[PDB]
Amino acid sequence: GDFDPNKPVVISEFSPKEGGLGTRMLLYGENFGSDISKIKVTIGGQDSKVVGAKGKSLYCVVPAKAYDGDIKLSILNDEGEEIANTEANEKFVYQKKMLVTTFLGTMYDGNTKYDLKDGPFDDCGGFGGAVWLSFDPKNHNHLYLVGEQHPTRLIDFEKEYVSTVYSGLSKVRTICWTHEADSMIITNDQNNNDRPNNYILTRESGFKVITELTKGQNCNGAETHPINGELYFNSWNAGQVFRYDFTTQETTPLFTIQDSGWEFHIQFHPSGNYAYIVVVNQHYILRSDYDWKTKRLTTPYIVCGQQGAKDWVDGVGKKARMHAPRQGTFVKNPAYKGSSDEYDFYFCDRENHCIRILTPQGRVTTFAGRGSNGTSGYNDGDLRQEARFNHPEGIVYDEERECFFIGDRENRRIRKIGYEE
Amino acid sequence: TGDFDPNKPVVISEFSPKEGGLGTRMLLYGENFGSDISKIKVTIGGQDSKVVGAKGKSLYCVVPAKAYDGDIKLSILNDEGEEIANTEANEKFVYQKKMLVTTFLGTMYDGNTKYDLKDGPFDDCGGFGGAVWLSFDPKNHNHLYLVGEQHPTRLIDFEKEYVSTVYSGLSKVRTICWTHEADSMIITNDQNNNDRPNNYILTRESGFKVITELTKGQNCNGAETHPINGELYFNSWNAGQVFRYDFTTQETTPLFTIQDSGWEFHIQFHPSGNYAYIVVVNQHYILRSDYDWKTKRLTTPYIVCGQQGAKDWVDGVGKKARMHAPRQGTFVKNPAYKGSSDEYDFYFCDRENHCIRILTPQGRVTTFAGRGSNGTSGYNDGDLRQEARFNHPEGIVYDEERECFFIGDRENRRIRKIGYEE
Ligand SMILES: [Cl-]
Ligand SMILES: [Cl-]
Repeated sequence: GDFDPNKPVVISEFSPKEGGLGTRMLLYGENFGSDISKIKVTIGGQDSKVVGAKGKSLYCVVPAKAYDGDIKLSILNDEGEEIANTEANEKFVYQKKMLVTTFLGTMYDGNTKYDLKDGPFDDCGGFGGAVWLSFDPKNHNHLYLVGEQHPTRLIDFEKEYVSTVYSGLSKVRTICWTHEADSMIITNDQNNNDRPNNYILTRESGFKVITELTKGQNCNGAETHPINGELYFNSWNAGQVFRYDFTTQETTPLFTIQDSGWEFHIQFHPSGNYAYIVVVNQHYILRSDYDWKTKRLTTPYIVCGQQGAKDWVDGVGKKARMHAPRQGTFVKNPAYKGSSDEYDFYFCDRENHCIRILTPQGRVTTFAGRGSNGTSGYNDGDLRQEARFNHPEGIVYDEERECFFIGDRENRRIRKIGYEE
Repeated sequence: TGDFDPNKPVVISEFSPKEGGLGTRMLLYGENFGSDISKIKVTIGGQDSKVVGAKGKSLYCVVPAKAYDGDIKLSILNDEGEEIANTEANEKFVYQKKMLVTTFLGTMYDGNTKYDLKDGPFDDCGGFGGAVWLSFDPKNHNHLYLVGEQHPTRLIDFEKEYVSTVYSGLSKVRTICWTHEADSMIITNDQNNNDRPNNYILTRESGFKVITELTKGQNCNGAETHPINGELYFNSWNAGQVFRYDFTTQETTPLFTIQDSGWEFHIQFHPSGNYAYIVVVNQHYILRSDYDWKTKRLTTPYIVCGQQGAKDWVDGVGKKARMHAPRQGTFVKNPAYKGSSDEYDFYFCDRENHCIRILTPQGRVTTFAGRGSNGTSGYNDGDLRQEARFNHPEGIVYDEERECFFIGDRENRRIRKIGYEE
């Protein structure tokens, strides 16, 4: 069918009635012509690419942001001017999905270069490192990050500004908070047993006065109990767990995990009933139940992965495989409402370039990454089909903003995972 | 064999199922339980668990309410009920909480035949004459208002745990709605004189106690404001006419007729304000009226569910579903609809079916609660579908902060609650 300029253009029906981004829509009607270049379809105020035209029908692809679902069609001349227009009587029903996007940071010269600077959200350069992410418990607009040899920085959502908190520490691994949040605990990984492993930054000083809390070699992270407030940290040498009491300033060695050279961090469940022990250099996770009577973590047991087996394998418990797991985050799952454990554990699998999910029952799945048929890279979009990370390290779930923030190391950016906006 | 031996140990070897909740029939395996049910005491999560069978090497018990910890203890007793042997299971039972119907407020006396109409604390406020429409104060989530037809407009104050009377005297109060700024409460009166008021305004400045007439009109079955643009929509039963009132110009515009004469209905807007449900109380069906954002008006309605004039109790899609005297509804955010155009379900009272129904955005009607205990009307708390009963439920509100439903259960003179086990 050829377009007739002296005849009206009409939409009789469209299908499917429902869908979202990338849905292949079929539009029935009259006098569309068969030249794709002279047809303009707008869905929800957004341009929709026409992929087929047969005079009485046309195919188009539902674009991103087409939320209103209002369908407009125009027939154009060679110069792109509208010569006929029509509108559908019914609106298309748009279902939003989750996407990986770039929240903060940028690189320039075809993503080969980046600048280390303070500045607004739109002009703050690139992040040297974001290995651990933590919100201020007293201010949900303040998101802190540590970057190993790179500075400790602040992402302020209220002012839309990125600033430097503290510079100079050789290898900052974690951030945790005292029960009253009057202090920030910064953990430094260094080989001298007479030099500090844990530092404190006080709130009253604007986190400018730094204090040595404990001394110790090769500490890969520290974490406070969310109810009783005591600090747990390690030493890589024998893979020993230490308990520090803030009131008595006493350190107690607890158990050893397994063998020498055990690089791990401890992450408590929000109830404080247990912690996951994430062994970064041995590619497996353990669970350590909390003894409320002794106010101590107890002998842990393997929950998933296999000690020393680097791979990407989804499955239950010991059948699962990972490669360099980093920070995790406890996420409230509405499907678990009423159960003993209402949370899933989402974590960065750094050398698998993806985000994994560990359920309370020990099942490991992949949430995001490894899209576009590869592993490492820099790609936004569909969580499993398109999205790619390059050594994701830090991660935090934002319950108020209903999204994830990820420290994507080689891409020098803070990535976001949330529903399209 | 199968008899308890006082000189041998009592132990638990295993139990099944490993998971369940309230009323789960558990099977315990072990040694030396005996076969006398009266001398066996099982405790699950610190709560007494009734033993229903005992065969020496096995027993049956029922998981009680509040057994959340799942720790299992067993004791063998003597004739006087004292513990003579004690054991414990190595594993904890995994308890999954469920929703229950409970009585939140109000009471009746003399075998639920009489009730007192009085102001008082939550524990001693008598019974409710009526709670046909429930509405939270948008500026104070501790203040829950109710209207009761011929009975007074009352306040349920969660902060003070007190029930008070706000206004008395109106013949048939149907609905409550609020001005966009919530400086005023709109109270709708159903009366036959066209020269007498249908809509009253209660100022916040007076604690919602001083009244003023807003509009005049006969047989109005309810009014509702647009949640974004703030204009008022109300009806007239006579021709089933919808009217639009603009607060700034004080101009009433007749909009559209639903169908035929004697159409008793209320209008309830979706939280987005993109559409409203038109609930036809005396014709047992619901319509949807899309909002035209350009003209700032509701438009020509279309049937969403139920069959005009066909009274019944039938779960189903669209016109295959049946109801009998639907009353107030409440929009509840469903986490399963995250990202979709409509994220809410519509829960409503089906007065003469004595239950709570759910209308999904796709037009499916199901039953949420009521009609338990092999009956329809009654007064029973517990399991939503197996035990719970209502008697002419009318008002309903979902409390997002307290994560529960509050229901105006007319003949039971109580405010019922639907929430998870606590
Ligand atoms: Cl892929
Ligand atoms: Cl039943």
